[PDB]
Amino acid sequence: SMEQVAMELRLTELTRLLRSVLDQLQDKDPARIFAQPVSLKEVPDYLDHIKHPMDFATMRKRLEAQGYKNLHEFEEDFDLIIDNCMKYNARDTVFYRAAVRLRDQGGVVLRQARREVDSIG
Repeated sequence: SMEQVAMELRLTELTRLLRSVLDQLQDKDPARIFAQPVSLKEVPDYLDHIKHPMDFATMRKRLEAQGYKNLHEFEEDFDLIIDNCMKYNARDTVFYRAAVRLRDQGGVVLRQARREVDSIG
């Protein structure tokens, strides 16, 4: 149908905007701490601690399959990155501190993303 096409064009354009958001958030991680999945070879107990692991490569795979329907879904995954790290790692660690800085800096990007998503529809 023509409606299915219009809906698909909307999803494609959301995917475009989320790709730019993802790039901007990942620039706030210049140490690449959050770039890839926590290795279960190197942290064999990880899944005993963290039930829903997340990282920027995993988000990018979902995004490119157009697997984010709305901004809320994308934000859920970004918050997982931060929240997983802040539980597994202690406050005095470079990991925890990276997550705090990513959260604080990402907030700004996500605030305007939400306005754009609502604005463009």
